[PDB]
Amino acid sequence: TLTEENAEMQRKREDLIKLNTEYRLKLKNLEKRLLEELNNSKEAMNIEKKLSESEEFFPQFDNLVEEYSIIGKHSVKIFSMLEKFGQFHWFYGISIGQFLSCFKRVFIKTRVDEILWLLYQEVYCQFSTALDKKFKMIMAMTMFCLYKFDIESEQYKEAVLTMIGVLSESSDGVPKLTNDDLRYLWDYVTTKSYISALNWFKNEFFVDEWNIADVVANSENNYFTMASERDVDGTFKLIELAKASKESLKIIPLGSIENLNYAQEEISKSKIEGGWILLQNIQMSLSWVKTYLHKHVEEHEKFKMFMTCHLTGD
Repeated sequence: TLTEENAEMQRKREDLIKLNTEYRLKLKNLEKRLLEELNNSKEAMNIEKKLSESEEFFPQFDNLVEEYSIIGKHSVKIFSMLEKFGQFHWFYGISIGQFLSCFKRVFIKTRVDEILWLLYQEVYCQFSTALDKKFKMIMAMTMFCLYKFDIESEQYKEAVLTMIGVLSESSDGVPKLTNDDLRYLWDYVTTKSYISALNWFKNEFFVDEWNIADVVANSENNYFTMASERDVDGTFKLIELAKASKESLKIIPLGSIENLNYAQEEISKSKIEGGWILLQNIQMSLSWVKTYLHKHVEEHEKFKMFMTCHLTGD
């Protein structure tokens, strides 16, 4: 935030660095001049004045770091339950440098309210494409709670908690409502269409939901992991997407050693000259993948490569 969000913060940081360098250079020049004068027996004032002028920056820095603290607490909570989903299942891992990159993208894409809303929407659309639908709406309602319970009063919070409780069959009670929305919410929960209530909360807050094409388009990497349950398969959907993307997607199911060698040759060719390779059901030769693909991973453009795994698998 200090580096990029405000040009004043970075310009005073650079000014402090330049003032320190100028003071050191002036001290060295004064020492050399004193040695020369002893052997033979303006700039320092300007540097001192510049240092004294730049010393009037601590209250400004304190104000800037204080004004951006609630967003920091929100980010800590966001990372908290993002990492907590990594413990519920073995398929919801969340990185750290990826979070740094997505914050940089938020900077690239009431100033405080606007920037926190932008962070919420962009981090949600970049980090919620790695969950199944029920856990996606769990993320939706948790993030909606962290937004609303901090930007709204606590009577609205109590109303939301008692609506979640009657949704969870934990309690029954009339909420202390305070418009045209919660009346429709009570109409839905009296109609008992629960997924309609969840979709109504979503449409009440969420305005955009990234699809598969956008999430595979908004990336500069060449390695992608594709996951689906055993009752679903986006392989032919990926063929249709690649046809829309005018890319040659060459599906290779794993299997016998000849199939593994063919897949290795094809991905070598696709790294050499480009192309799209969809390794169907990479759980097939799990150890072969875990050795060969890991060794290959650990630079040609217009090359994307996908995995394929299953939820109830290895």
